[PDB]
Order: sequence, then structure tokens, then C-alpha cells
Amino acid sequence: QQINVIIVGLGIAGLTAAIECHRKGHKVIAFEKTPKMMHIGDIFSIGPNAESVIRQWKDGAISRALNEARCAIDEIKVFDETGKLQNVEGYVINRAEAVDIFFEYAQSLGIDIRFNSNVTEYWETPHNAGIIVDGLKIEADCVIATDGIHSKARNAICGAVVQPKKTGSAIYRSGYAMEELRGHSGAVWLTEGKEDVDQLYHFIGKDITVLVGTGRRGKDVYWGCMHKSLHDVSESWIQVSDVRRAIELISDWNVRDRLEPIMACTPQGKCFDHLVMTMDQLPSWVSPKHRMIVLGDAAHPFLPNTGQGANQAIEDGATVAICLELAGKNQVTKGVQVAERLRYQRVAKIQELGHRMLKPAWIYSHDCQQYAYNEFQTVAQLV
Ligand SMILES: Cc1cc2nc3c(=O)[nH]c(=O)nc-3n(C[C@H](O)[C@H](O)[C@H](O)COP(=O)(O)OP(=O)(O)OC[C@H]3O[C@@H](n4cnc5c(N)ncnc54)[C@H](O)[C@@H]3O)c2cc1C
Repeated sequence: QQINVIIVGLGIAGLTAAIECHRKGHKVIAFEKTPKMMHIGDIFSIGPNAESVIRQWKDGAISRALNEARCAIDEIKVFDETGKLQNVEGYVINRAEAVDIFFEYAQSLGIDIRFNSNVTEYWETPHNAGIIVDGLKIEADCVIATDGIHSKARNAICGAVVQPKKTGSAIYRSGYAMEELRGHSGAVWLTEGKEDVDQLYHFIGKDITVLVGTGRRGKDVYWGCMHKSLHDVSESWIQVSDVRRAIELISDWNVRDRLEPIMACTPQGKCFDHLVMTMDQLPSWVSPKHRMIVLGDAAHPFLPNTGQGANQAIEDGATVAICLELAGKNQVTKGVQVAERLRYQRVAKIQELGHRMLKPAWIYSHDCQQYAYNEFQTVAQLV
């Protein structure tokens, strides 16, 4: 009577879905395309709406680990291309630390996890669903696809007409260990900062902004350069460029003497080159026979100014687990549809807020788990 779940894509969404489905008594098999945990990523934020899910894991020990691994920022100093301008309930953390924490916990639960598994084929019958991996068919009661913004699962389940759309902005970024910076005289302004506390710096130019911060109490450095680029050809999170590209962008900046060493000391002189993307609302996240669902960035990428990508990935994973538990093995199709309907409007409202900012308590104060328990039978009846 145990529900068998396949999860594709072990980012934040897939790892939360794996942990939560396992906690709800389902049998999880999870698949990740990379050959090992890659430890790649930018700082993102985790808010209280996600923290309510996380703190229930292992009596708060995962929350504690995330808190220890955060960027312990006191203030944000905002400068312009020459000089100072401004000084200013979620916490900032490097994505690589968060997914590593999530993964080590997930694997410690005994969950069947398989790397080196690039999934493109999805299938379903009235009674089962599954995928093809390494030429072989893997079957289960349902499939949760959390393979990210460049989702191949979305192609299979929803179609390939709706695609992530460029915004016109692109980002160069990297992160590395502080020891790579210490000793460079052009960086003492950042490396000799108050200890036990992380700093965040915004440098605001004409259609160019540079972010520079530290994480884990000065153990890590990160930097990013957002600029307008209509013809950037980046198609993935691991597209690289020479750090020269970002230094060129600020070449006439007065603060260049401060910023150039941060970019130049990036290991191997390579940064990531990313588009800032949006995507239309999908008509449905759910397969024709209601046994497969896309969640996370695969379903609802958010503009980075919302800071909700990781949060809503976590809310997605917690919700679908409850929906499967409440529906049961015999009504898996109902649970999948209920999970979609529970989440569809909320994520859409967040996406629209991002566009409105591009030119609130209703997000942070929401408890997705209690919501799903409260609303399931109502929404099941509508389905
Ligand atoms: C390497 C990487 C770097 C990122 N860098 C940034 C960044 O700098 N800034 C930012 O705002 N967001 C970044 N993100 C996205 C960010 O994690 C998300 O916005 C959000 O926090 C979590 O979304 P998600 O879990 O749904 O998807 P993701 O975190 O993107 O995870 C999706 C996972 O699915 C895997 N996958 C993809 N295709 C397949 C396939 N065919 N078969 C199997 N597995 C597959 C990927 O390897 C990945 O582990 C990055 C994601 C990744 C994977």
C-alpha cells in the first residue's frame, strides 16, 4: 500500500520532495543528471515560509546547519560607481552549502538516490508512471519532475512551446574561498572587515551593478555583475566566461581599483555567465493521466528580485508529499492534481510581483504544510 515515487532532479525542490515524501512514508527513487554532487551556486535566500518545513527535520539540526553556513550579514553598504550612498526575516546562504546540507541529510535517511542519470523520456498508464534511464524503464505510482528552469520534463509533460524568456539582463558571477583573496592589497577593504560577521556591498552604475559579499564569517567570497546584454548566448547555469568580461564592464569605474582584484582572483579566471530569465505561466504542471507533475523552477521560475526560487521549491516539495499521503496509493492521481491546484495561484502571484517590481507577509507568513492539510479535501472535491 506504500506509494512509490520517482523524483527527477536533485536541486532544492527535488531534495525537499525526496525528504518529505520519505517522511510521509512513501518509497522514493531519485535521479540526478550530474555524476556527483557538484557544489555550484550563488547566494540565495531562505525565508520563514521555507524554514517552517526545514526546522522539523532532525529536531532542527538541519536548520542549525543552514544557520551556521549562512552569510551572517549585519548591513548592506550601497555605493555608486565612485562613492558611498546608503547603509541598511529570511537568511542568506550559498546555494552550494544548502543543497549539500539537504543532500547529506536525504542520503542519510536511506533514500535510493542515483547520479549520472540524465532523464528525458517520461511515460504513464492509468495505473503507473515512470521514466527511461540509461535505456532502462523505471516504474512507480507517480513522477515528480524538479529538473530546473531548463527542464526536459516540462518539454515532455507540458510541451515545448512555452520556454524560458530572456529579460535583457545577464550576470557574471563566481564564488571562492577567502584565502584566494587574502594578501592582495587591493582587497584589504573586504578582507580586513569586521570578523565573525559577513559584509555585503552593492556598487550601482548606469545599467551595471556589481555585488560583492562574504559568507560563513569571512571564509567565502562571492561577487556578481549584472548588466544589460540582449545577445548573451548562455543556455545553462554552468556556462562560463573569462572574468575579463566583468572587469571590462567596470573599466571606467572609479571603484574599479577595489572591484578588479575580487574578480581577477577568481580561480582559473573563469566566472559563470547566466541570463536573467522569466517564463510564462504554464497551462498545467500535470500530465494527461495525472501521475506526473513538474515543480520548482521547472514549473515556475521567478525573477531573482523576488528571492523566492528556493523558498517555493521547498514549499512545492512539502506540499506534494502531503498530497500523496492524504490521497493514498489508490488515489495518486487525485493527490497529484490537488498539489497542482494548491500551489498554482500562489506561485503565479509571486511571479507577477516580480514583474511588478521589474517595472510581503502574504508570502513569508504562509504555512504551506498546514494549508495543504486544511485545504486538501476541499480541493480534492473540486478536482
Ligand atoms: C548548478 C546550478 C547553479 C545555479 N545557480 C544559480 C544562480 O547563480 N542563481 C540563481 O538565482 N539560481 C541558480 N540556480 C537555480 C536555483 O537553485 C533555483 O532557482 C532554486 O533555488 C531551486 O530550484 P529547483 O530545485 O526547482 O531547480 P534547480 O536548483 O535548478 O535543480 C534542478 C536539478 O535537476 C537536475 N537536472 C536537470 N536536468 C536533468 C535531467 N534531464 N535529468 C536529471 N536531472 C536533471 C540539475 O542537475 C539540478 O540538480 C542554480 C541551479 C543549479 C542546478
